[PDB]
Amino acid sequence: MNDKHPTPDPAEDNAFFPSAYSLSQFTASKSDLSGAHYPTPYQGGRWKILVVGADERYLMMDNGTFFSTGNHPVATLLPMYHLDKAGFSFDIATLSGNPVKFEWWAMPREDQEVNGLYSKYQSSFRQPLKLSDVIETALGEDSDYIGVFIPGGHGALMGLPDSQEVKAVLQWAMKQNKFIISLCHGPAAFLAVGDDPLFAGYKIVAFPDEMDAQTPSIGYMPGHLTWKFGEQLQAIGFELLNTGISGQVFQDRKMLTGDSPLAGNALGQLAAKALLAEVEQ
Repeated sequence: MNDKHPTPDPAEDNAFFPSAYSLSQFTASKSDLSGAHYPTPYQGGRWKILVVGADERYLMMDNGTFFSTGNHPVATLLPMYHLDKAGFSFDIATLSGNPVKFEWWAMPREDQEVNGLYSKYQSSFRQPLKLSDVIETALGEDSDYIGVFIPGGHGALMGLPDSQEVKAVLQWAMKQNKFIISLCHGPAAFLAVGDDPLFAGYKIVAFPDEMDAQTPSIGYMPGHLTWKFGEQLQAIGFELLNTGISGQVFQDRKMLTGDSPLAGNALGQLAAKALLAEVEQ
């Protein structure tokens, strides 16, 4: 619990889990999952939510090391928990169709409810749909998706930020006025729109670029990020509301964002209310 050295990841050459010290600062055995009780669920049985997960665990640092990352299970499973409880189902997809990669070192191992939720969706995480197939026949005007979920963790920084398929999903989302839900580094995916000013003026919270700049000092990552998603989002007309993290969330129209994995629970409450209130419109 003292060591600040990146912990070697045995499965991959020159790849590192977060240091023992960082892990003891940024992870816990149980989540702060709460308030996930909705007396008036959605029972319509139509509306699903599209989950776009990270297919890659190893993120290339500026110093040549791999950060052993993925989707952060708290940023992922907690919003999914509230929405599952609120009545909604999920399809899970990655860009390649390869298994969704979690930061299992951030999993709360003593959390029955979260462990429960993961297990309910484990077959889908372990063998997800391929996004290109989802995009073919599952979107359009007649889509059964009421929203898109793009979970966080640094794993979101790979593939998603310039996938032309994430682009099609975001354009669909906006065109059909659907919910877009994301947190932490998830919003890096909104960069897939390229030079489409689709998002101009939108207000979001996200993980601060500045925090990413400091966490390698406690060995959380084995190097620094090769680029800064916050400023680049800023460059496409996004207003970033937050310089720090408090696990807060914000909704601008149908854009729902959380500042960090800590925003996990809150995002779930915010999204649940928004979606429940709209299938009762």
